[PDB]
Amino acid sequence: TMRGLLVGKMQPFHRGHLQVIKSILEEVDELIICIGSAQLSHSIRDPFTAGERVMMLTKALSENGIPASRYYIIPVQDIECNALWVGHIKMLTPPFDRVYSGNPLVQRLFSEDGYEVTAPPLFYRDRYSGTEVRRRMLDDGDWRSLLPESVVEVIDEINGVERIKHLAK
Amino acid sequence: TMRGLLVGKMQPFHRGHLQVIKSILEEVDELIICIGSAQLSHSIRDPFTAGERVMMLTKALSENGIPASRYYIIPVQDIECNALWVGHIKMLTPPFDRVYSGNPLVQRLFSEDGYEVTAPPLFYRDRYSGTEVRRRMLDDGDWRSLLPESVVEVIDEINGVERIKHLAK
Amino acid sequence: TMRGLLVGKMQPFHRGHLQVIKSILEEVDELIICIGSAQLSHSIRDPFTAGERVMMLTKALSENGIPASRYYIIPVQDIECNALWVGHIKMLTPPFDRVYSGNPLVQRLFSEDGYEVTAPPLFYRDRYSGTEVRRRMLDDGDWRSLLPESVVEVIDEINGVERIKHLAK
Amino acid sequence: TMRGLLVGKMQPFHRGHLQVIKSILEEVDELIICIGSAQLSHSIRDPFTAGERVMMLTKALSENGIPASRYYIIPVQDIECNALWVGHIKMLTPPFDRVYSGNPLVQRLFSEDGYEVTAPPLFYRDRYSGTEVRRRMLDDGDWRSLLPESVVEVIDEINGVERIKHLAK
Amino acid sequence: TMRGLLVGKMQPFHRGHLQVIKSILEEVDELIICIGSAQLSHSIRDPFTAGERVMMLTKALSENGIPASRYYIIPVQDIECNALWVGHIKMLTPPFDRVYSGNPLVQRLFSEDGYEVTAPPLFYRDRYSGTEVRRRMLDDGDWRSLLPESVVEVIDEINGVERIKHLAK
Amino acid sequence: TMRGLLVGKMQPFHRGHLQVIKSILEEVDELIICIGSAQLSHSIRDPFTAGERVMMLTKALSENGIPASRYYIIPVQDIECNALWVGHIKMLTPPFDRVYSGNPLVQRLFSEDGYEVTAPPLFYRDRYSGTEVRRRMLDDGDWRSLLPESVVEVIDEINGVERIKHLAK
Ligand SMILES: NC(=O)c1ccc[n+]([C@@H]2O[C@H](COP(=O)([O-])OP(=O)(O)OC[C@H]3O[C@@H](n4cnc5c(N)ncnc54)[C@H](OP(=O)(O)O)[C@@H]3O)[C@@H](O)[C@H]2O)c1
Ligand SMILES: NC(=O)c1ccc[n+]([C@@H]2O[C@H](COP(=O)([O-])OP(=O)(O)OC[C@H]3O[C@@H](n4cnc5c(N)ncnc54)[C@H](OP(=O)(O)O)[C@@H]3O)[C@@H](O)[C@H]2O)c1
Ligand SMILES: NC(=O)c1ccc[n+]([C@@H]2O[C@H](COP(=O)([O-])OP(=O)(O)OC[C@H]3O[C@@H](n4cnc5c(N)ncnc54)[C@H](OP(=O)(O)O)[C@@H]3O)[C@@H](O)[C@H]2O)c1
Ligand SMILES: NC(=O)c1ccc[n+]([C@@H]2O[C@H](COP(=O)([O-])OP(=O)(O)OC[C@H]3O[C@@H](n4cnc5c(N)ncnc54)[C@H](OP(=O)(O)O)[C@@H]3O)[C@@H](O)[C@H]2O)c1
Ligand SMILES: NC(=O)c1ccc[n+]([C@@H]2O[C@H](COP(=O)([O-])OP(=O)(O)OC[C@H]3O[C@@H](n4cnc5c(N)ncnc54)[C@H](OP(=O)(O)O)[C@@H]3O)[C@@H](O)[C@H]2O)c1
Ligand SMILES: NC(=O)c1ccc[n+]([C@@H]2O[C@H](COP(=O)([O-])OP(=O)(O)OC[C@H]3O[C@@H](n4cnc5c(N)ncnc54)[C@H](OP(=O)(O)O)[C@@H]3O)[C@@H](O)[C@H]2O)c1
Repeated sequence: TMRGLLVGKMQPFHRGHLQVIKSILEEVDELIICIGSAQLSHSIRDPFTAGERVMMLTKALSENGIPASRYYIIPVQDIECNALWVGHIKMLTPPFDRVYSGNPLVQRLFSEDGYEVTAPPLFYRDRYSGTEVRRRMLDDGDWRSLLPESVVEVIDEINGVERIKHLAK
Repeated sequence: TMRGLLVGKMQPFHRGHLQVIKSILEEVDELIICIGSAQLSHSIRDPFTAGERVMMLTKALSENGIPASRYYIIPVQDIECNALWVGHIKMLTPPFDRVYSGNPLVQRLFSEDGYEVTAPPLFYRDRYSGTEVRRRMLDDGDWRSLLPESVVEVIDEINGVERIKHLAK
Repeated sequence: TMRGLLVGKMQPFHRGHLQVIKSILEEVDELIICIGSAQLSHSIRDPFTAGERVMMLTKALSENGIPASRYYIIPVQDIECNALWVGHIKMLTPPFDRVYSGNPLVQRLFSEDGYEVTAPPLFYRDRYSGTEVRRRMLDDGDWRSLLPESVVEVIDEINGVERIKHLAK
Repeated sequence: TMRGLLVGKMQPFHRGHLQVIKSILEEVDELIICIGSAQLSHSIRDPFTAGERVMMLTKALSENGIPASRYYIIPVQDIECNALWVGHIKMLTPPFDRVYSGNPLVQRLFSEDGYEVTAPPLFYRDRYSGTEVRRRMLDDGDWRSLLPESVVEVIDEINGVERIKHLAK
Repeated sequence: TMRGLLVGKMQPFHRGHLQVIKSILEEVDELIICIGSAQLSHSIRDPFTAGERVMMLTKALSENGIPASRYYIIPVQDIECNALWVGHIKMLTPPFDRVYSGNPLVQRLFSEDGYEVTAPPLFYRDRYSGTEVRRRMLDDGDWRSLLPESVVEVIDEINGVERIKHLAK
Repeated sequence: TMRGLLVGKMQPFHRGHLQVIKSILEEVDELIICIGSAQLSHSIRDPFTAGERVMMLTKALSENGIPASRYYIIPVQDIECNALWVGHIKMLTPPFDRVYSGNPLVQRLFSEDGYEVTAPPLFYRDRYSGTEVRRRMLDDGDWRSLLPESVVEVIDEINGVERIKHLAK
């Protein structure tokens, strides 16, 4: 069994993240999806809690027909020591074989620990990114179009737009 | 949507835990399953990591035909302040309505925070419990019979029996 | 018994803070006063320890004829998870009914937890603020005029001016 | 100004603690009263939160004719390093001169740091201990007689008896 | 360059520890010596601080003619997650090849991370151990005979005997 | 015995640091050398782990004819409370008499705790700084000339240049 790993803040989970996930699932048996910076919530850049993001991913991956047997969703708090972060991930996850990341630090930390590291198979443009999603939430743009409908439903239930607007005042 | 919550160490996940989960799913729409004491591993009482237990639950719940849309699996480290533990759970989980626990502390902490609390719908006997599973792993008893086959496969992959035997020497 | 809560760094406690406190005491029976960022000391923005600020508040509130039965003074360290901060405050304080804050994050965190939140009854201008107090301490301005005399006496005893001047070299 | 320091769990604050405090106030100008093991709540031995104990002390000291100018009340969480605990206390408190404790560890830690240390001036009777108070709360004995009435009122408001009884099931 | 690693509380450093270290230096180029449980001090089982033990080791290894080029002395605080402890050690130490330990948990943690692990080359009897050293310090036995003289000198300077006797009252 | 203390990030240890250390050793019997910000690694400003820097210092001091009896090397992680940092250092170090630092915060923290504080006896040339060393590692300049050869050997073994280059992409 070949297991990949992906790590991102996913503030919130959007269609781009999902496109990337589906591409990775073409080349691994199972994908471990880590929600990074799980300690951060209630800011403009990081509005949603770990739990809210777990909810987003769980609903979206189940809405899009990906069998439950092919993924794991794990929240991962940041830690002060970069030299321990890979060990931290490892403790919180199933065993894995390959890490997907475009980030130089994430790449180098995993490489130094002996893991195979590769760039994600797809890169999405800025206008589909979290920055754009959050800006549209703030400015009454079309944020819903950038998310799976299951994520929209989460954001509606948790009053996510109201939160981010209040925090920006 | 009515969401229940359950919390246990699940060292390891066994058939009893699963029986209880299925009973709860008769009376809630979705169940949030928290893996408690997620910081504890590599002892006789707590042999498996957070990640290994996430793997166990993920594989078992998917093996037994429970749709992914009906549950969430979340590791929860213990914390030094009992008065903060419910807040800690809340941050790490989707919103929920009702807590299932037989434990007086867990009950009282959740009750004081305004949640509905009830006992689990089923109680399994000691001979099906984690204590018995771990004893059988140590003593070459029939531990496999007490677990879903998907969990057995996890324990085989992570060399769980070898670990617990070494730790007991 | 109707209890309010206020939270601020109070670096140091000045006449503006006191004016606000007295206005709040017109509309609550008791006021819980939390010294925020209690972990921060010995910087230009945050010169004084938690203990020094406890001393400042204790002396000032006693000097100004407010009965001891009407307030509580509690140091509160910041924490990494915004989603837990209200729980953290709750553990450290008596039960309370209403929060007074002008800060959007503090407001939203408390409102999400179900508390009534309102702006402070008074807003003081910048020239009476901590920034101005600290600048005057550094530049040999009239910092004493901005503080209750009881706070001046604390600052003299702990060599606060000497400290901030050394730190700014 | 001569300042004493006292530290205790005060689970809960009882008439004994108050007798000792009054006795110390005959020998010092001001007393810093620290609530130790502030992180512990919701157990049989340590039922009450830091905030609940702050409330108990604040009410009791104000309702017994001790002027506010003569004391400070500070919650102090335990920490893993004994060699840092005096530094921890110091950060959280006004400057002080003398420590009152009968505990050999507390005495030695403070003595090593250069503080004068002395035993409490009074040893209260066996009836006034926290063990007895908590037993009576559990067994429907006369716990109220062992406490200042202001502390009784706190225990009523926070449902302290109901908590301890539930926890003991 | 072949580097070994050893880890122990060394409360205090005694002749037995030194005998073992010298035996290990027969089979490695350099030895990384970690002072475990570096957070623990001022108890009967763990009387000495991390710094005091660093001093003990530094002086003893220098007194006994072992060249400085052949060892490293590193204090290592315990951590709550066993699954991260090897990563923690790795961050704090030079790169190493082999671990020497008789402890089943230490062995298994390092073996799971891919290190070669072996028992120490020598086992000393109980009458030469830390337990015996500390008992003799308490009971006015011949503790000095169990230590290198350089360690005795550290213990005299830090008033170690006085400390342990006070703590035992 | 007169013991000095020095603290620095030493990212990496260079000929300047060694010049200063030798200069201090003219004025004290023994020098405690603390590696500050020990938690920081794998960034452009702080590339090396605590362990890698311990290795650098251990090798450099042993390869320059300083007797082992004259120094101690101790990693010190930063902590959130400035008011505890001196206590933190003290716990981790042998007893000391005098602190050498040009940093206003370090000076004031130690001075407040009653230590003698003095500036380092030498200020090394601009060429020997860590900023320059790291720039040269990145830009294929002559970084080796700025370091003791023993430190070069450490940087080669740990692939320090490859790390810093990858991190800068
Ligand atoms: N010491 C530690 O604790 C430590 C060390 C290393 C990393 N980490 C954590 O690891 C997590 C991941 O690190 P990261 O640097 O990747 O952070 P990140 O914030 O999750 O991602 C960085 C940026 O890349 C974007 N992105 C990701 N995949 C993309 C793709 N396939 N195509 C286009 N854009 C893409 C993200 O876009 P969106 O805005 O659309 O999401 C984001 O803007 C973080 O939570 C970080 O804190 C922690
Ligand atoms: N401050 C804090 O951090 C804090 C506060 C409260 C609770 N917690 C955590 O919350 C988690 C859960 O607490 P817990 O007391 O329930 O611990 P637990 O160790 O998960 O469960 C206690 C015992 O009950 C058994 N059990 C559970 N459900 C049962 C059922 N339906 N029928 C029969 N036996 C059953 C378990 O059996 P098995 O051996 O078969 O699993 C175990 O022996 C723990 O990880 C605990 O540490 C943390
Ligand atoms: N995750 C967490 O730990 C967390 C989350 C939320 C908040 N907090 C903490 O909560 C504390 C309070 O938050 P805060 O944002 O209010 O910080 P703050 O540092 O206390 O100050 C807010 C700003 O508003 C000013 N101010 C306050 N009341 C005023 C009034 N009535 N009129 C005019 N100006 C007024 C203060 O002035 P002065 O300079 O005169 O004081 C300061 O400049 C902080 O310590 C923060 O760190 C922590
Ligand atoms: N590293 C650390 O974090 C660290 C290090 C040292 C100490 N501490 C903390 O410091 C606190 C102080 O320790 P402690 O053991 O004294 O706390 P404690 O829980 O108050 O224990 C003292 C015991 O003696 C009793 N007592 C105290 N003063 C008395 C008097 N004058 N007459 C008669 N009986 C008296 C108390 O009775 P009652 O039951 O009636 O109260 C209690 O049973 C603890 O919270 C401890 O954890 C922490
Ligand atoms: N999660 C974590 O933080 C974690 C995980 C694993 C281990 N650790 C730490 O790692 C450290 C070392 O673990 P440990 O179990 O070896 O603890 P330890 O306290 O150093 O002692 C192990 C026992 O074996 C004895 N001993 C050691 N070497 C011996 C020899 N060659 N012959 C005879 N007796 C010998 C020691 O005797 P003496 O009394 O003479 O010293 C002690 O009684 C501890 O500080 C532990 O806390 C931490
Ligand atoms: N609360 C806390 O945790 C706390 C509080 C206070 C301090 N600290 C820690 O203490 C450490 C010490 O602070 P620091 O700013 O001095 O560290 P630092 O990173 O070594 O900064 C000193 C700067 O001055 C240079 N320098 C030092 N001594 C010199 C000399 N004799 N001649 C010429 N240049 C010299 C260094 O050069 P190079 O680049 O060549 O090294 C560096 O650029 C830090 O790690 C800090 O975080 C922590």
